[PDB]
Amino acid sequence: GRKKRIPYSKGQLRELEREYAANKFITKDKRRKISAATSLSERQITIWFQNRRVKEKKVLAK
Amino acid sequence: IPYSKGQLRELEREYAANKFITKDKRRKISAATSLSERQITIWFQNRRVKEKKVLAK
DNA sequence: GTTTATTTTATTGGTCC
DNA sequence: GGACCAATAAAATACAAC
Repeated sequence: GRKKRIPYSKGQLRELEREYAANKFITKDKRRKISAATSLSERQITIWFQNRRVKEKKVLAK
Repeated sequence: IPYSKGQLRELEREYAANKFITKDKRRKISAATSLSERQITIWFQNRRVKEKKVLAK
């Protein structure tokens, strides 16, 4: 377990949202572009989209 | 909105029983006090944070 | 100004090709 | 092996009551 969670930067988050608008699913090539461009882990990025996906589903509340 | 004192005592009763809670328990517990498993789940989640804030009671 | 409920990282364990 | 899902926790926030 452990792995104390760390709040991402607004800059990074913005770029994250930016691309998620383009595609809800991410290509193994964009991920490498996105990571380097935001200094994160591909695994982290995949986790973001992995999690971002569930957010949208929750908007079903609307 | 505030949870009942009796309900409260019920919670801490089980919380001393176990910091984390089995789904089997959440049942009895939610029904036992008519709550929401989300709610019961949420209390325990926030409950643990209290314990990390023990400052000589 | 102090004391329930939502949102955000993150791992775990199931699937499906 | 890689992608996806959901269940679940903890840290961080938020917002109401009091």
